[PDB]
Amino acid sequence: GTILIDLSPDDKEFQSVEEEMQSTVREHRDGGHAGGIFNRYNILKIQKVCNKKLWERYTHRRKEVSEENHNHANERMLFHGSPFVNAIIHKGFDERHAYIGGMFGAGIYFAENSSKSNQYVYGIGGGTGCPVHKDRSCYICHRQLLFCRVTLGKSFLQFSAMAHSPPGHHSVTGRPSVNGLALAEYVIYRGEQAYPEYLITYQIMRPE
Ligand SMILES: CC(C)(C)c1ccc([C@@H]2NC(=O)c3cccnc3N2)cc1
Ligand SMILES: [Zn+2]
Repeated sequence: GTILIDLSPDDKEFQSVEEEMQSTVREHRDGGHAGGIFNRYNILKIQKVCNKKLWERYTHRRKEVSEENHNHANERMLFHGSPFVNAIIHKGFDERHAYIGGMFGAGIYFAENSSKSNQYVYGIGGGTGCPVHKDRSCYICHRQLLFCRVTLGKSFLQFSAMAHSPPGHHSVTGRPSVNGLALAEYVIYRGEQAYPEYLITYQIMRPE
């Protein structure tokens, strides 16, 4: 039941999603090992993901969380990178999209930094890079990220350098405690707490 609607580059909605993508690029401590070496992207396409059933699943859960947290869903727009983006947009987030080995336990991980999500497009640690050239820094191959609506509710704050959320909480917030330039990362433990709103197709750009 999923349809994808192309946004025009002239549309303010395209432009605001592109700006969030581009402006949340940062340098990574691996020197580009996982995600490649780049300062910006070539955005090729932004599509709106429309699925009524998946949307209703999201809003149902959002209301449950809101009602447990003084009518505050604590909703964010966050990036998600995965080899399984095409499964996610069709069937929704579920336990198969969780990172069993992540720093904050087995949940589904989201990032404020688009470049953090870019590290996971080809798998954990960038896997073996693009399927065509086996290059984690491929400048040719088309990559895809999701820009998602995420319900955090009451989030457990972890300071730092599928399971259940901590008792009394709906998510975990991974606050950076060393790298002063990194933005937060977030983990949810219920697939119904995220909706994949935008599918972004892009390339990383080789620095000049
Ligand atoms: C390949 C699997 C399912 C194991 C996977 C997929 C995505 C991610 C995940 N993607 C993110 O965008 C992300 C954002 C912030 C921190 N960690 C992330 N990993 C982890 C693991
Ligand atoms: Zn490639």
